[PDB]
Amino acid sequence: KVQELSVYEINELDRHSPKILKNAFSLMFGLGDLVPFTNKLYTGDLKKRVGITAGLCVVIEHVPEKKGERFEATYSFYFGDYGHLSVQGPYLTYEDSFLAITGGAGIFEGAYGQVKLQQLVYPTKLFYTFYLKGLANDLPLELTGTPVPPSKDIEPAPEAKALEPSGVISNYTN
Amino acid sequence: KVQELSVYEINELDRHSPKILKNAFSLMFGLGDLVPFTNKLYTGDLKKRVGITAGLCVVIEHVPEKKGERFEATYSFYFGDYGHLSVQGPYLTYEDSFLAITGGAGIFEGAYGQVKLQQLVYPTKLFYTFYLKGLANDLPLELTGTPVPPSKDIEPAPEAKALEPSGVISNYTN
Amino acid sequence: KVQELSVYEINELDRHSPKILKNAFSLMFGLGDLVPFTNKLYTGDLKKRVGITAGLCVVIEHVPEKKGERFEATYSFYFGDYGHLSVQGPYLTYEDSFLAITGGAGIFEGAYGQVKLQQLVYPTKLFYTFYLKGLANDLPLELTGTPVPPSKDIEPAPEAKALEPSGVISNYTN
Ligand SMILES: CCCCC[C@@H]1O[C@@H]1CCCCCCCCCCC(=O)O
Repeated sequence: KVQELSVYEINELDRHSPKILKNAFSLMFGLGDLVPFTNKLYTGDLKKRVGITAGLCVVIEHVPEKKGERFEATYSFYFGDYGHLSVQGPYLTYEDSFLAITGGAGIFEGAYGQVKLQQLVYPTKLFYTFYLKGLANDLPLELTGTPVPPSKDIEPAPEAKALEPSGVISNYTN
Repeated sequence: KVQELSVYEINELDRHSPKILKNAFSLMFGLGDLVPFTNKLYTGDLKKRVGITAGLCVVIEHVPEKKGERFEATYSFYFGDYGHLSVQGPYLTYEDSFLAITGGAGIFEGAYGQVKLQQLVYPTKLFYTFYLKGLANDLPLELTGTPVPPSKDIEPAPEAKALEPSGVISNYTN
Repeated sequence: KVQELSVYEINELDRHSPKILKNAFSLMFGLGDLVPFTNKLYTGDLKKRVGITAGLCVVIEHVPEKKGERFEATYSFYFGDYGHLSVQGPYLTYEDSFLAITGGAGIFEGAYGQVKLQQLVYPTKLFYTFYLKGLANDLPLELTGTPVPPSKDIEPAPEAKALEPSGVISNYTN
């Protein structure tokens, strides 16, 4: 029994993120470089600010033939009063990936399955579709609005950007 | 289905912990700062030493209006030869939170659900209630004694602190 | 319900791994020390390269009485186009341990359970046995060949080491 939940992760450059901790003996990213990060999170339909992403990217290797990096990522997605989802897996700057859903809290207690990561604009816009199993209830309607198809040009609704009650969930994470 | 398990985490300052790696742009905690840690773990009734917590807090932001920090935490709870529980989620220095139970080993194989984290004395005393689903069996009686109600004043039993046989589980983690 | 899967992890010294981030005051490993890593992953029968391991070891304590270290490990095992498995738990340099399976993706979507970690040569050769629950299908035959007897002398098939078509899985992770 799968419930799809899609969200847009956007770096609006106002959270001091990403923070690069440089250790690799390379001008390029390399093993040793650690990247704590936190970006804003919006609903799949771009109408509401829900919260944030928060966690750690561990650089694994630069991939020169793909013109990108492989990170191993451990982080959570915060949904204001509703709770959160946690993930572990590959973040490849150069292609879509699937991460494991390691669990959740709140309405996400019991969550499991995988989530597809699509990078739209490096590094500032990402789109995700969680294929959620194990939820106690149907997801709230304000989170399951039909998603905006992902494109380079997507923007949150101005109400969501401006943090108006119509453009946020209750206690949205910040 | 839900088996509730409570434990006290106590920092007794004898494990080199916390170790603060301070990298942030700020004088206060900020993104970039990392805090590997390990504390002692006692049963919910405070009668027995069970083991340790072990993992990493990733600083996400300072929260000036709440006089405290938001961390993203990834860590495990060790119960001697019984096994361990793993978690991922928010640790807020100023209020309670819930973390995802990401999995378990030993008697905790198959573990899922969420855990409530209550801070009792910052930073040395914390109380957790795991709402455990998925376990193959009823939890052993030595781990499910009636919890001491959480307060600022709790202490582990003097026999547990002193690592006497009556105050430890067999091969308690250290 | 339970499907067993063994793999060999081998550091062939060509991936810049491990990377020791030294922060503890001591010449020996201690809390503060972080070790990003990535090794090669082969089938338990050693006939095929499947992919890699990738993640972070957090040093928890040195254990003088065992002449070794305790790490807390967060990492994934990559199986090419099959997907991946993610884990959280203890790596002890001086004895076998079990880690938690936190989830998977691809064929390993919905994966849970635990994995045994057995060190064969510190730290270049390890042998794993996953006890996998939650999988949609039986594991593919090319991953379930009888394991080579674990020892310090194990080596990948020469076709596997040389990346010949007959010694790799489809789109093996690198
Ligand atoms: C979960 C572990 C899986 C594979 C092991 C991987 O290589 C990583 C092990 C972490 C640390 C071992 C590195 C030891 C190097 C010692 C040199 C520095 C010193 O002796 O203090």
